[PDB]
Amino acid sequence: GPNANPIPEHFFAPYIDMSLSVHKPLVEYAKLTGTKYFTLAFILYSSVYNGPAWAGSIPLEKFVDEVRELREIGGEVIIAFGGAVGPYLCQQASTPEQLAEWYIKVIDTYNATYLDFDIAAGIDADKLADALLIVQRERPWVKFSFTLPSDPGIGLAGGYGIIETMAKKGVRVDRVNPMTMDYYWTPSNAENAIKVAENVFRQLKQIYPEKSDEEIWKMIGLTPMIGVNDDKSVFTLEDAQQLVDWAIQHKIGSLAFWSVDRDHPGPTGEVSPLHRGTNDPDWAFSHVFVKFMEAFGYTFS
Ligand SMILES: CC(=O)N[C@@H]1[C@@H](O)[C@H](O[C@@H]2O[C@H](CO)[C@@H](O[C@@H]3O[C@H](CO)[C@@H](O[C@@H]4O[C@H](CO)[C@@H](O[C@@H]5O[C@H](CO)[C@@H](O)[C@H](O)[C@H]5NC(C)=O)[C@H](O)[C@H]4NC(C)=O)[C@H](O)[C@H]3NC(C)=O)[C@H](O)[C@H]2NC(C)=O)[C@@H](CO)O[C@H]1O
Ligand SMILES: [Mg+2]
Repeated sequence: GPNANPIPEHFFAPYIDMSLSVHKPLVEYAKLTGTKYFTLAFILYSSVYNGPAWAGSIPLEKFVDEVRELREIGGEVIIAFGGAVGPYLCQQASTPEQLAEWYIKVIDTYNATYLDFDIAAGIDADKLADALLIVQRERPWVKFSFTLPSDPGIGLAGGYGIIETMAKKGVRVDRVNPMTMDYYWTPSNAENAIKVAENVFRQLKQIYPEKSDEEIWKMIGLTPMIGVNDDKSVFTLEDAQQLVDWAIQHKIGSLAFWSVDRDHPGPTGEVSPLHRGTNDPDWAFSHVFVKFMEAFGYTFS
């Protein structure tokens, strides 16, 4: 389209924490990582602006030019709300109407075609669904992704109720993206990410029993935390390769990871937003995950 670009059927759009001082232009990340699709994190409620802002404090419009430049090389973005630290727009908004207004302001500022609701805290799912009914009516070209905590013994946790609510209310659910990380009782590896995927498959089949197996896998994305996780387990480069091969075999919809600015070597086992606490060279995980898109037609020089 004039500005917005197509996202591939099978895509890799890793998270960038837009608020970090190390932040590079998106086009530069595209060159370094090999992917021209990113999930931009995170929009939160700012008291100062009484509305949406990066990290809940940085002007919403700050990155408009960067997105325009990425679109010049055929790239595209998913805008993410929420994450580990609040306050979320959906928590602060008093009505679904106010919430929808905020979401629509973000869509219109970025000409967004895909939003990601990264819900890792207690919320009022009914209010969210009511807001999203307004958003999809007013902006019917915008896809919705739900990124949620997960565990290999259960699949989605309370996040499952969010998807159940969406389905019942008639809110589009284009992507369900479990965060295959930080289990604390068992390590963040490929085997456990695959167990999460299988559990989420069963969960989505229970909500949408009319969907074919292929339709369910297409709805699923997986998002690990690269290298050292907060719980000290390590999602290794070997894990990355195993997960990518599994994801290709199952023709799932998407992969992402936390995070682009962490794809650098760092002191062993240290948790940082600026490196991954392993010795793999710069951009090593990015290059492995890009193979997921390459299997299905993607090329970028
Ligand atoms: C099933 C279940 O219930 N499982 C839970 C499990 O959820 C719990 O662990 C938590 O898991 C969630 C995912 O479910 C983790 O959140 C993920 O993972 C990312 C890595 O931890 C997380 O990255 C952090 O994001 C912060 C913002 O939200 C970043 O804050 C930044 O801090 C900087 C200063 O240090 C500052 O300069 C920046 O401005 C600031 N950025 C913003 C936007 O405010 C932070 O840097 C970053 N951390 C790192 C190391 O990079 C993401 O938010 C989120 N990922 C995605 C894709 O959304 C969460 O972190 C886990 N918490 C813990 C404590 O492990 C688990 C533990 O409670 O219990 C299980 O049972
Ligand atoms: Mg929100």
